[PDB]
Amino acid sequence: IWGENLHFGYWEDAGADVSVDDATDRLTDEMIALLDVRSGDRVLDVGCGIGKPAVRLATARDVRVTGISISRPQVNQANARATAAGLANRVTFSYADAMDLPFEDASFDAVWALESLHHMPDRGRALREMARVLRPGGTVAIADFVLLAPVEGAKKEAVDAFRAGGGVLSLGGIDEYESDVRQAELVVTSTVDISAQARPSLVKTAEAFENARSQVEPFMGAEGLDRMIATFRGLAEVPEAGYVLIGARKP
Ligand SMILES: Nc1ncnc2c1ncn2[C@@H]1O[C@H](CSCC[C@H](N)C(=O)O)[C@@H](O)[C@H]1O
Repeated sequence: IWGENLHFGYWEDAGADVSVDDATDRLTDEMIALLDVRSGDRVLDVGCGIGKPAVRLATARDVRVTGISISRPQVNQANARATAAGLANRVTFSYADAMDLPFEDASFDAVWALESLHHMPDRGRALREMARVLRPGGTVAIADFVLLAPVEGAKKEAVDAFRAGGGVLSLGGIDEYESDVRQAELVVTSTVDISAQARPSLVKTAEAFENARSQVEPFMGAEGLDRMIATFRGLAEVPEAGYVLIGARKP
């Protein structure tokens, strides 16, 4: 239930009143730049959520996006959002699992995964499927949260809590993400630790929900809403809790 409810953002100032929606859009902008895409390419987006990132990509570059998810409501919302921005000709969404993708080999010019791989019960599988469907010359972009070091006591306690409510089936170090990418026979072009920029998202979104307590409360219940706010505030204070951007390429 804390899965499709937290979207990390890119924060730079320490001292500018930008919205949670502002920081999320900036992060997306780093991913757009990190894919390396030009007029006429095709892009696969794995774990599309409700479609915001894919619509932003389409507003920025002239490409075909297809988005993928294992939650039926989300596919319907994403498609409505696409049809609503008039991008139905090129932006489209369907229901499929990244552990077994139903696409032709070498279909896409590019692929991306924004905050989705930590759900997969096995990152390797997913990345292998992703390489299998990119054409040689094709590029990849990953954005996800990581554990920079092993933890204990109350630090481990605050991390576990987060994984429970967000369904984080596999959390790992950067070094682990890298060799997962290398196993799929992709070449790694950049890896950047953006912890310091991503961190503020946690307290800042705890605040947002608070402001909306009486309008979200009936959907989640009081105690559920409280545990989610508490769990973010705990995670914010464990500095072993990190975030990384990774670009990669197919020989
Ligand atoms: N095994 C899997 N295969 C394909 N999609 C999956 C998956 N496991 C989880 N997902 C989907 O991936 C998403 C992860 S949350 C990612 C949010 C999205 N990037 C956004 O900001 O809009 C969820 O929508 C979830 O339904």
